[PDB]
Amino acid sequence: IVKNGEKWMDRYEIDSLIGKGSFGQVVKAYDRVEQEWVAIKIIKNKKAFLNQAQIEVRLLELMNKHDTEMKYYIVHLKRHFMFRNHLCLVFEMLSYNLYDLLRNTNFRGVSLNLTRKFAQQMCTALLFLATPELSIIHCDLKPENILLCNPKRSAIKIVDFGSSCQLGQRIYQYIQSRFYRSPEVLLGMPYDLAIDMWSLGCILVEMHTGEPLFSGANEVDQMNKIVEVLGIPPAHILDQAPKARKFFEKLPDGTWNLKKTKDYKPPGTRKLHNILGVETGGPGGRRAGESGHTVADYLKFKDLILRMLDYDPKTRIQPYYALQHSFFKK
Ligand SMILES: COc1ccc(-c2ccnc(N)c2)cc1
Ligand SMILES: [Cl-]
Ligand SMILES: [Cl-]
Repeated sequence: IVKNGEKWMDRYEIDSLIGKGSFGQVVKAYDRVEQEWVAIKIIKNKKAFLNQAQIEVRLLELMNKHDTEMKYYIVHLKRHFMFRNHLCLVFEMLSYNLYDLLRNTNFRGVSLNLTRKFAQQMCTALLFLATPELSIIHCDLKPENILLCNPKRSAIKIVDFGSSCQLGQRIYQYIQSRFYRSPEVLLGMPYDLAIDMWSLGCILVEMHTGEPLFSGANEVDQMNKIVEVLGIPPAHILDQAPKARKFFEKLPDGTWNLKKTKDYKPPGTRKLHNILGVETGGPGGRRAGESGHTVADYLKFKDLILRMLDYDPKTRIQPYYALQHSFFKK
C-alpha cells in the first residue's frame, strides 16, 4: 500500500504504480533534489526478495563503475536506500516494454528494419555484460524486460537484473522464462552468458512475426517445440546433460531420439525459413513488396538467428561477432 501524494524522506513524492513483479512493485515518483521523475523499484520486506534484490543492486553498481560506450543499453540505477524495511532501487524513467509494442501491432510484428535496430542495441548490451570483469548473465531476457527509452523513439534498455548472476556465481538450475529458456538450462547443465544470446534469438523472431517462436506450455512441450525447428540436439551435448532423459532416449546404435508420449512436426521440419516467410513475403505474407523486406534481407536475418539458436553454447554466436554479421551492414 503506497498512496499518491505520499512524501518520502523530504525527497520523493509518489505519483502512481508503474508495475508489479514477483520482487515487489515499481512506482513513478518525483525527485525534488535532481528535479526529475524517477522509477522506484520497491522490494517486498521478505528475506528472499531482499537478498535477491541486494544481488541486483551489487550487479548494477558493478556495471556503473565501467564508463564505456556499450554500458548505455542498461537501465541506469541512480541510487538505493532502505525505507520501512523495504530495499528501494531508484532508476531513470523509461517508457513501455517490447511486449506492449507487440500487443500494439495486434501481435503482427514490427518491420525487419525496427527488428534490426533492436537486435543491434541488444547485441551491444550483451557485449557489455560479457566484459570479463563483469561477466553478467541476465538470465531473464524477454520482450517485457526490454523498455523503450522514449515513446517517440526506437532506443531501448534492458531492465530487471533480479535473476542475474556473474559467471561462476550460479544459484538456481531452473531459470529464464520458459519461452526464452535455452537448451542447456532445459537439460539441467551449468550455464554461461550464451543463455542470453539464445533468449535474444527467440526475442527477435517474435518481434518480427508477432508471436513467440517456442511457446511451450511446460518444459517437455518447450523442448519439443525447439526440436521441431532445430532437430535433435547433438549427442555430445545430450551425453553430458543431467535432464537429457526428461526429453530424449539413447539407443545403442543411432544415439538419440525424442521420447514419445501420447499424440509435433518431425524433428527439424518446422523450418525458420517458412516461419520468417523468407521467400513468401515475410510472416503470413504481410510484408510482400515493402522496402527492407527483400529475400536477401530475410536470408541475412535467418542466418544470424540460426547462429543465435546454436544448440552448442560454446559455438553459439557471441555478441562482438553478432555485431559484425552482414544483417547489420550498410
Ligand atoms: C517505466 O520506467 C521503468 C524503469 C525501470 C523499471 C524496472 C527496473 C528493474 N526491474 C524491473 N522489473 C523494472 C520499470 C519501469
Ligand atoms: Cl511474451
Ligand atoms: Cl529466472
